Amino acid sequence: FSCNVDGGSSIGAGTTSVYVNLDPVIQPGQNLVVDLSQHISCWNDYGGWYDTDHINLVQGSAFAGSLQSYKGSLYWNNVTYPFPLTTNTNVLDIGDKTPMPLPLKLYITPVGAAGGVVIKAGEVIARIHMYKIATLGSGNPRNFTWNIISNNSVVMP
Ligand SMILES: OC[C@H]1O[C@@H](Oc2cccc3cccnc23)[C@H](O)[C@@H](O)[C@H]1O
Repeated sequence: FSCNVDGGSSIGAGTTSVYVNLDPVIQPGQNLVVDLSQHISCWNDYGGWYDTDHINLVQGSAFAGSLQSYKGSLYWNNVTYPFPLTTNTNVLDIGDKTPMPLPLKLYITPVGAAGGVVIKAGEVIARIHMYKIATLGSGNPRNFTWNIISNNSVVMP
């Protein structure tokens, strides 16, 4: 099982930065939508539904310390969960070698945010843990973390 970010080199485990554009201005009452399907794709390394991969997101995935007061939702594979995640998500099954963009969106509601710059460019905004286990043998389980990083400032007036 492998993934990539923005069409880059293959990743089999570990932590990877995922850079995203955010609305540069956020009004109170509004949320930020982060569509991670635009960045992260994964695939089965054999294809043909031979040793199918089973992927889910993991309890504990959260905003990153500075933004832990924030509220959110996490859409994954037909279900929208409260974020930070308090349980493991449903399983997505990956059997084709053709990359599948992850069906993954984060909705962010800044809470307790003070005026001016609320998110910095280069700031890790959320850490999403993803778990993989396949079908044959032990399943060769692997952990991924997606460190979601803003490409730009976000300001609130
Ligand atoms: O995705 C289908 C399977 O891929 C297996 O890994 C690979 C198989 C074949 C070629 C690969 C090339 C690079 C990385 N891995 C590869 C995993 O060992 C198994 O656990 C399951 O994930």
